[PDB]
Amino acid sequence: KQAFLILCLLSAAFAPICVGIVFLGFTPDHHCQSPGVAELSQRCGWSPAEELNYTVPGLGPAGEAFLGQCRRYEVDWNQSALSCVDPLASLATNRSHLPLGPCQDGWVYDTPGSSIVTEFNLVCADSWKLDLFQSCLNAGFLFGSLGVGYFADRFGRKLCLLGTVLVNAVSGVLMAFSPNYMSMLLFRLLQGLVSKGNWMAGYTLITEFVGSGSRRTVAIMYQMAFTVGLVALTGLAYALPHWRWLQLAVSLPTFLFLLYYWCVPESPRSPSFADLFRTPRLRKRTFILMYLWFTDSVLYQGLILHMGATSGNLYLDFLYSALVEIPGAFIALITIDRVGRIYPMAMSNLLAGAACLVMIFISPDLHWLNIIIMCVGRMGITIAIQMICLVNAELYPTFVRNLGVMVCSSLCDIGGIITPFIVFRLREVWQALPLILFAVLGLLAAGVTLLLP
Ligand SMILES: COc1ccc([C@@H]2Sc3ccccc3N(CCN(C)C)C(=O)[C@@H]2OC(C)=O)cc1
Repeated sequence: KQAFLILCLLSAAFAPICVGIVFLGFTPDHHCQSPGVAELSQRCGWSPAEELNYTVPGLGPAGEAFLGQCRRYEVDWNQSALSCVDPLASLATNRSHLPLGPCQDGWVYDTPGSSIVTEFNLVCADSWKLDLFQSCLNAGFLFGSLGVGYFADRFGRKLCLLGTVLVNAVSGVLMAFSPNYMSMLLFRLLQGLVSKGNWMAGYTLITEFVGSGSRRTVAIMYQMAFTVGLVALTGLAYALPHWRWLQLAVSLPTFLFLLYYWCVPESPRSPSFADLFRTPRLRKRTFILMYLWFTDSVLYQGLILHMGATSGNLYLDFLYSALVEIPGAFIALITIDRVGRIYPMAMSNLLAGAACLVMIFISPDLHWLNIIIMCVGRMGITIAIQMICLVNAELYPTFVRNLGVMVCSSLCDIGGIITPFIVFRLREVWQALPLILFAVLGLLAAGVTLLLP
């Protein structure tokens, strides 16, 4: 067999594109850059933990990290009258009376590597642009979920697949060379236009190469290829501390695999949209399936982004959480053939919602319990997604199955568009608000799931 390994490699290469923002876009601690502070520190011998205390504005009640991240004291540090023990005491009687200003002179990031945030200065006022990086990719997924069918209708299937692979590889390689943010967003959108199209085309091909009597195992293996790709992305991210190097090391393997994938012997081998709603039972099924797809995509992406934004040891937490899918995949494989798909999916959704709810009250120092809860939630959502990827095949007849899959999977992309703004922006108002929303969505999805036959 040759198609199996190469198609699993193709599926594994989709993971760094989808969840790569966790390592390409990490946000280190930062503060306003102020000239003259370096020379004063050299004169006074200030350690980094001492300079970060003397100059950068301190934390207020309940944290309030904004005053240090986006503001600075407008004081002429060049004056020699400043005391080496404490320069702020010679300025004014009260520290709160000193003038305040934005980071006009730049930023200082406490990290040896770099990311898009550290290079394009997507912090404070510009910090809302980081969500746009994922939103553009999800918009590309949404557009490719509808344009790829027409493209493959007007063009040869294998040639269209080859063209999409080539375009994806070229776009991924080109992104690492972007000189500014707008061009990078253009390449991100172009890559997202073809990434999900390639994934679905590979799914269809791998389900065609094996008869309908064994599609489950094939689909589960294709899914676990994504977990293998996540593990490889974690390894590469640990090895390479800069985002351009990681982008090259991610995109290049696909292009080189294209050089080896010229031709293989097994390669060359109307329903109406209104029909889904004219009948009450099918309308109910379509509504429930759309809601479940949206909720599961929101929960999965939100959990990964929250882990990326809040975990204190990102590499090990990502490595642990990624490995839990494989036991989840095996659990799903055992469960489907024995006790059906409805109850297991409902229980997985309930477990995910409960895990989201419990995680709110955990103190920050209990990292060993927080990671266990995160792993449980990830296993729950993984099992739920595995179940829902197979239930759709039964409720829809072959006459309208492909249209139903295309329609239902389109809401996942809208959820992907909405999700970054929920995770990143609502966290400003209250750190527990995204967790509350995720818990509510998970519990509601668990409740509604019982209605499916
Ligand atoms: C009918 O066949 C399909 C297959 C896959 C999907 C999307 S593709 C996607 C895009 C971005 C992030 C994750 C995913 N994964 C992969 C999940 N991993 C555990 C493998 C899904 O399963 C998505 O569906 C969801 C979210 O429920 C839709 C329809």
